[PDB]
Amino acid sequence: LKFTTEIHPSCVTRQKVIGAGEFGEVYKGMLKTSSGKKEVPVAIKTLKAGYTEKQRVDFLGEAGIMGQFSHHNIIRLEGVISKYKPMMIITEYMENGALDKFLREKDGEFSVLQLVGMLRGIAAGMKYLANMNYVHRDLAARNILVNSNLVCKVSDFGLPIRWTAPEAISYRKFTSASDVWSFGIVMWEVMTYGERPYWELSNHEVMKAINDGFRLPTPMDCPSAIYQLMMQCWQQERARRPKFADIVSILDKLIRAPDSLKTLADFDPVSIR
Ligand SMILES: Cc1cccc(Cl)c1NC(=O)c1cnc(Nc2cccc(C(=O)NCC(C)(C)CN)c2)s1
Repeated sequence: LKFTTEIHPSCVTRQKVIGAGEFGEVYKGMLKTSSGKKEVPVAIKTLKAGYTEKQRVDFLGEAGIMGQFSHHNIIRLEGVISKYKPMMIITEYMENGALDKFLREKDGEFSVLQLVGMLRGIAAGMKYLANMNYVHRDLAARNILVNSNLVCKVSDFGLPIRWTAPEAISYRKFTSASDVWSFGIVMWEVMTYGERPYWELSNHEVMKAINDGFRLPTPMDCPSAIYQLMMQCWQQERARRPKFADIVSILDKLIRAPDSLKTLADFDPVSIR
């Protein structure tokens, strides 16, 4: 297993709170590295006093998982503070935060090519994860982070019906192929600027629609090839779904011949006459 750096508390400064929970908080801060020669912005997640053994195992387990990975589209672990309390996980700082929230605050502002490029990055991260024999099980735009350069990184590895493939819902059969289903939902989240999958439907109503063969309709301004790809991610029979390598390849081919993205899937209308 790859080595997780134990960071000395004197090397970490917390500057601003960016989120809080029952278990602890997430801060923006700075990390001194390379034995004082380098300083980088970081995110810092804490586990505050009173945490249980299960909470510790999950908390440091996520750091141990993250530390195994070295990929452009996976959040980088700087290290952990475990010898002192409160314990901390320290990652690179992603300036634009969670992808779903980011897109909802930037509705309509990106090009189709930019959105497809975000999906290519997420797909490359997922291909890496799956190849490393990791199943994410909770892939959703809320677990993707975005930096100032619009690079998207798979970010939350702690482990939600409407992102989950039918065989994972009904049989707990979580695999890379059920992650591919989830990726298809993420494609829809991105192309809609963070719409809620299935809108007002309840979890039971989503299960009803999907098992009857219903699938999410096309986003507005969505290339036909992109809608076709997310539909293939939602094949009921998992063996018929693309592998992440197929997804990355298809997205690459579309980006390299961008006029291919100008053929749009029909956005089915509300009658205004
Ligand atoms: C530290 C850590 C441990 C385990 C797992 C992970 Cl993924 C992390 N790292 C992080 O959670 C984060 C890394 N980068 C983050 N950036 C972030 C998250 C949420 C909000 C913002 C942010 O600054 N958003 C802009 C707004 C609009 C909220 C104004 N500040 C930025 S959060």
